[PDB]
Order: sequence, then C-alpha cells, then structure tokens
Amino acid sequence: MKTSEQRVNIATLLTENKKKIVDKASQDLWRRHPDLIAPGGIAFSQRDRALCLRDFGWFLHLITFCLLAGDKGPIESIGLISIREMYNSLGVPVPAMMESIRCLKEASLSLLDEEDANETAPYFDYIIKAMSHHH
Amino acid sequence: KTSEQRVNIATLLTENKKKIVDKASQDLWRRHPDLIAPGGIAFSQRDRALCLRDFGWFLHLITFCLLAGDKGPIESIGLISIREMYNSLGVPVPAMMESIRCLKEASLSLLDEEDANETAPYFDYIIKAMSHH
Amino acid sequence: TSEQRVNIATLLTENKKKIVDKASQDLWRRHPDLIAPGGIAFSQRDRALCLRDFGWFLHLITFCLLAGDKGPIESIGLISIREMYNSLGVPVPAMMESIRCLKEASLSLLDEEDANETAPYFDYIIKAMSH
Amino acid sequence: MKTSEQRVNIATLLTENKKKIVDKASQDLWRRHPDLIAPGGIAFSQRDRALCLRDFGWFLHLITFCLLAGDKGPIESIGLISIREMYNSLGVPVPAMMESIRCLKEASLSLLDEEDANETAPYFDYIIKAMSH
Ligand SMILES: [Cl-]
Ligand SMILES: [Cl-]
Ligand SMILES: [Cl-]
Ligand SMILES: [Cl-]
Ligand SMILES: [Cl-]
Ligand SMILES: [Cl-]
Repeated sequence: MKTSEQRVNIATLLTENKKKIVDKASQDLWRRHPDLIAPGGIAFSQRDRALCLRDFGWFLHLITFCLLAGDKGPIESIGLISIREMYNSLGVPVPAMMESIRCLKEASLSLLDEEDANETAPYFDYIIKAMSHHH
Repeated sequence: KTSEQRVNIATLLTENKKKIVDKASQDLWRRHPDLIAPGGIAFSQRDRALCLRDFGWFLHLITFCLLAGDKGPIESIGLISIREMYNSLGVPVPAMMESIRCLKEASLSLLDEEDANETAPYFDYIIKAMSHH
Repeated sequence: TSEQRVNIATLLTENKKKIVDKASQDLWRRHPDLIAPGGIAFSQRDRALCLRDFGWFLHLITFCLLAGDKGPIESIGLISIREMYNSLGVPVPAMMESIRCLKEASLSLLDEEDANETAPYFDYIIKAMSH
Repeated sequence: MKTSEQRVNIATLLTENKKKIVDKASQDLWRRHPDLIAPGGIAFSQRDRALCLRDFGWFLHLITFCLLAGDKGPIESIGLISIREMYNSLGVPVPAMMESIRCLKEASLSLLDEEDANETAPYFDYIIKAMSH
C-alpha cells in the first residue's frame, strides 16, 4: 500500500458506520437544540434553513476525504473554501454547522481505538475551524 | 372483486410514502421541534420522542384500514393492540394525534377531491383510536 | 396471546431495517434479477421488487400478528393487497420468495417460543400471495 | 465552469438529488449486471464483495468534492489515489467500479441542464480514469 494503511482503515471504518455515526451525531445535537435539525422535508438547496441529515453525511464524507488526503490545515484547500462558500450561500447558521461537526467528532471518535482517535481528531478540528465566523 | 378505488388510493399512498412522511414530519417539527427527532431511534425505547418510523408505521396502518374497509366506529382488535403498543412506549397522546393529522394533510393533498373524501374517514378513525381514555 | 403479540410486533418493528437488509440480501444472493437496489416508483407496472416491498410485507405480517389474523380465512385487506401486487405485475414466485426470506430473517431474531408463535403468520401471507 | 457560482450550484444540485441519482445509477447497472449490485446495505469493509448503494454515494460525493475544488486532472490527487487503494484492498473489481461511475455520470448528467452537464462531464471522466489501473 502506497498510501497510509492507518488512514485507509480509519476511512473504511467511518464509511462502514456512516449511518450509526450520523444518527448518534444528529440525535446528540437534537437533544440539546431540537430547533436546529429537522427530521425530513428540507431541500438541501433551500436558502436560510435548519440542518438536515444530508449536512451530517456531507461533512462526514468531507472529513474522511481530508483524512485520506492528509489535508488537515493550516492551509485551507480550494475545495474547503468552495464548501464554505456553498454553505455561505445556503444561509445555514455558523454555530449550528460547528456543532454538527463536533457531534460527528464525538460519534466518530467513540468508534475508534485510542491511537486512531488521536490521529483523526485533528481532521475534525480542521473542518470545524474552516466552517467558522463569516468570511 | 374488492374496491378498485381503495386499491388505487392505497397504491398511491404507498408509492408516495417518502414524500408524505417528509412533509408530515417536517410539518409537525416546524411547530413542535422537540417532539420529533432525526434519524433512527430505538422504536422500543420507553418514554421517547417520535421518529420517522412512527410516521411510516401509521401511514401503513391507515393504508391497511383503507384496504380492509375498516373505518370504525368499532375499533378492531389490531387497532387496540397498536394503541396498547404505543401506550407502553410512553409516546405522548397529543403528539401521536398530531403526527397522524400531519399525515392526513400530506396524504389528502395528493389525492383528487373524491378520493380525499373517501380517505379522510380512515385517518379520523385512527386519530380517534390514538387519543385514549 | 395479547402481550406476547404486542412484544413480538414491537421487536419486529424495531429491527425492521436489519430484517429487511437480511431478507433482501438473502433473496438477492440466490436470485439477483428479482430485487433491485434503492427506490423504484411503487406504482410502476411490470417492475422488479425493491426494498419498499420488503418493508410493506413486514408491516403487513406485523399487523396480522397484532390482529390475531392467521387464516385460514383470508381477510379482505389481504385480498386487496394481493390484487394491488397483481396489477403491479410483480411475479407471484418472487413475492412468495420475498416473504419466505422475511420469515427466515424475522424468526432468526426471535427466541424459540416467539418464533413458533410467529411462523404461522408468515405462512398465512405466503399462501395468500400465491393464486 | 464559467462562474464559481455555476460550480457551487451544480454541487448543490447534485447533493440535493443524491438519492435520485444513486437510485437511477444503481438500477441502471443492476438491469445489465444484477449480480454486481446488492440491495439495501452490505458491510462496506467486507473483502471480495459486490457493490452496494454506499459505493454509489461515496463516488458521487467524491465527484462533487472534485467539482468544488476544480480538480479534474490529469494529475491524480493524493486523496483519489488513497480511494483507489481503499477499494483495491476491498477486492471490488476494477471493471465494476468503472461501470458504477459511468452509471452515476449518465444519471447525474440527465438531471442537469445541457450547459451544466457539459461542465460536469469532465469531473466524472477524471474519476473514471483514476479508478482504472
Ligand atoms: Cl451546547
Ligand atoms: Cl423550528
Ligand atoms: Cl364529508
Ligand atoms: Cl406505469
Ligand atoms: Cl452514501
Ligand atoms: Cl437552461
């Protein structure tokens, strides 16, 4: 394997448990802020909206792609700027995006062993910092 | 041999299950976000909020009643057992009633006027069953 | 029968996804051409089975379980369901096989006493979907 | 991509119709090779397996990420090589991966307007070439 085996394994494990991770994460946010995450009937492209499960899955895939790519900042990639821009135009609140990704972190890291969690936590942090304040 | 109208209405509701359940759940959620949670929740969990699975359960139930011609006033054995199931789940009565009201509006909006008039009683039957004592 | 039945129905309902995945995959391994991936318009005439058909039938068997309806008399609902699928042009052999797969998947999760209680309700629906 | 807004909109549109695209794509493959795509979920980590819906959604997100990033080769990104490697170890055939991505292409492009399809097609081609060694 050219690419890191650790990374490939972490990515396959996150991919395999996508549903479990997204349920745990969304439910965790919902318990605390029920008004920020709707159960269905929101179009991803709808301006000025609450979170939906699709945002949770988007971000999970994104963090996995970064993990595989070794991209964890400090330089924000072109892709990551375009994502921020996409969400910018969607009008999805910054505090809520940050909180969704924090919930995915806790959900994802709980499934990993300690060495893998330590390796993976920075990639969540990268994406949380990226999706923050205004720009 | 059995009502073609009813079979057609049931097919149409079954086909648009996702669309109906999204609309219905979102409708309830906009008004009472704390009563309907995202994603999968253990259906058997006592003292819980609603999940999408409850919306789909009830839709299938109303469809089965429609197919069976069962719209009260006498409550079937099945329907009493369903109420009982939910009774033990500790799911609030007002919230169950409201979930089924939202499915009604969502389902009837897809039907033409004659079919809506035919189908509305089956929702009312279930809404009344799930409001007990 | 009442509390046992309610509990079995709750348990089947709770494990709907797990049951439907197991059942569909079981059919698919043996007859891949009879069950397609993802969502298909339910009303589309002359189609393959989809996961939604598996979930429909599971809910149906659960309703029968709750109602105590296991034949020999076929309920009007059950005849109308057969009719619905009849017009959809889903093959009879494939429907029967889908329900057999749900049986095996559902019964494997139950303890032996509950499996014995529940098996007849699957058999009822399989016989019903066969004319 | 004419404007950066066009790209953002195409990415939003692909994301929004993920389910519709993945159903169409998987069904398209399935009609031709039913033994290569199983229904409703397989353990993603299982060695020597058939395709599942999760593979279709993975690749769609990947093509969207490339679209947003402006990455359409010819040079393969590190991430893209790692993805190929991931699948390599999963024992999923090269011909089947290529075919899945071709199906997503046709499914995704059919939902776009013709101008947007012309813009988007290169990103699919990039990923198809990448998944071929
Ligand atoms: Cl908080
Ligand atoms: Cl709200
Ligand atoms: Cl009236
Ligand atoms: Cl048709
Ligand atoms: Cl996916
Ligand atoms: Cl145009």
